[PDB]
Amino acid sequence: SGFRKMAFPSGKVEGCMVQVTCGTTTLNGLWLDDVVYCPRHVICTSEDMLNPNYEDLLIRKSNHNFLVQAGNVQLRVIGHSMQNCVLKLKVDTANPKTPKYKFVRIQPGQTFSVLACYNGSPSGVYQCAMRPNFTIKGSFLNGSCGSVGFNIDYDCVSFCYMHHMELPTGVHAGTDLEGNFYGPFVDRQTAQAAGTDTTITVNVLAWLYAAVINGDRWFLNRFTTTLNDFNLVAMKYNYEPLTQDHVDILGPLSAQTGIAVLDMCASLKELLQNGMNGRTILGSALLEDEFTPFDVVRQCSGVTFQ
Amino acid sequence: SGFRKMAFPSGKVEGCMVQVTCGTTTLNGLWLDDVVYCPRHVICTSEDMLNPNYEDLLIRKSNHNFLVQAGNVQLRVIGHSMQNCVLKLKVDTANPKTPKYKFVRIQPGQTFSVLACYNGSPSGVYQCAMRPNFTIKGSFLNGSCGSVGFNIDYDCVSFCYMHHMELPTGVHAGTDLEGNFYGPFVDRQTAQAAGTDTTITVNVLAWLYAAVINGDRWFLNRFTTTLNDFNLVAMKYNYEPLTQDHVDILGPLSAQTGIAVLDMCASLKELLQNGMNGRTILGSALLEDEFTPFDVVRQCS
Ligand SMILES: [Cl-]
Ligand code: NA
Repeated sequence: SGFRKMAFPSGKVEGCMVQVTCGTTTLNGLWLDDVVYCPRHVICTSEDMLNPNYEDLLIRKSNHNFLVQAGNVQLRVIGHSMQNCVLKLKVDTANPKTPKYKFVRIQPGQTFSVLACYNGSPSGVYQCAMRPNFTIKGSFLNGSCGSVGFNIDYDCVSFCYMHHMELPTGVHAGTDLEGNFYGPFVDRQTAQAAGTDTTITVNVLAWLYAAVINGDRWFLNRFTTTLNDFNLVAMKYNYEPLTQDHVDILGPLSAQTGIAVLDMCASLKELLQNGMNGRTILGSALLEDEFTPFDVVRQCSGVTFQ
Repeated sequence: SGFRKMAFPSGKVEGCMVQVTCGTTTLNGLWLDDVVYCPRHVICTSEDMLNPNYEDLLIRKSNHNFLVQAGNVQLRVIGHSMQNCVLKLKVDTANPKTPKYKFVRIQPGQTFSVLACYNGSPSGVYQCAMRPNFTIKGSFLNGSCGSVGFNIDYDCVSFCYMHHMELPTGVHAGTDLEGNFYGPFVDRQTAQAAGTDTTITVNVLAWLYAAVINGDRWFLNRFTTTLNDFNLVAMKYNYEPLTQDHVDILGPLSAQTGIAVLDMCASLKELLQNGMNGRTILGSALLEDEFTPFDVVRQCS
């Protein structure tokens, strides 16, 4: 029992973190096989930030303009190329600690672990979700650019996020490992702002099922709802629409607990109406939305505490 | 910016986790140098656990009663002994991945990272605190015994917790790596319960400082207080007494933010007395107490 924000063990990613320096700028890179991946804005100087032309900035660089440091070892750069907003530096040494890995682009609502790094050295690990507005609510200080997000289901590291920048509200924007931003954001320091964010409804429902699995039912009620009536209510609280895909995804948790998905929807509607009246759910006084259905199955017992 | 519950990177510990089997019981062990550490209750049957004589059960056991598996490699057990509630299995091979490490017993209110493991395989990492009642609010399923908690200082891992049991309220109890329990608990199937818990005041204050550093200021007020007056309030609300040492430890955050600890205590005093008024602090509707002053400084600075 218990329920925690649970990250993946970070060691497989720790062994891939390096420091990349260009000019006066230092940030983190990801060393897989003989390639180091990092944000292309490492090649920007002070002036360059408003309207950089990365093609023009990059053509002026030689391989030896890139300093890559793996712990105490200088790695020799022997080639470079840009893919979208990621710089790829070919180095003369394949990383002997390279895990089994793949690159995946995720959808809003998906979760992942972040290994926050500074100067190529890992500092801490935490869980994040891709918000509906394509930002993440990270914890990142100056120098964290190039830190990555990942999952490790079944001994393979799926890299899904590389950190590029902070927006004015203090949330974070970045790319997949092919260098394509999540959301409409760009690696320019022109004014940009996260949209109005919303609550990830399918994840709240998953976490309510987690609460039932762990033995608590106080928030259920005798009612049900249609999917459309649920969405009409939930959107008034700035919840994301629940789709039939989401309903299908929740099937296994519904089966394990014996609570129909639309009956859990009725419970959620009532929680939004009533609050918790001084109670908590899995240790929280608010409805939590950064655990996915898959996360709940990963962490919770397959046997409900009835 | 931002503020997250954050664990230490777990790689140095992942390289130390192994599977230990005795009879039909499988759990996790910690492999450092040429010794594997695990809960001594690995040697017990379910019958034994009602009233185990660990001395007698262990003298019955021999090296060949233990199967230690590091990934796919079997480690040969060449000795065995007990230290308090921890079993020590000498193996013929020193762990080449052994980090610089110490065994450190922590105090209530201090935090640590937990590497949750099953069948010797790391599964997840999370952060938690030693509660004032010496339990931890972990997340553990059957097979997690022997999972460890730790902190890192530079390159040195300070191991502070090994997981032994779940209590009836679903919180968890265990030992330091020398086998000494945290809290008034024993490794036998007998009636046991978590005592009434209290909130870790110095950590709540630390988290209020973190909230200020991150731009959450609505709870600040013009008032200050004294230790004596605040501690009468803390007692009322089942908060741990605030000591002068706690005030001193918070000094840095006091200097950085301009809110003296007794100034922030006046905020906390008011939050206890009046509630949050529908507002949140750092995205929480509760007062969070599992961030230490060190944790805040490390993450914010
Ligand atoms: Cl996805
Ligand atoms: Na004040």
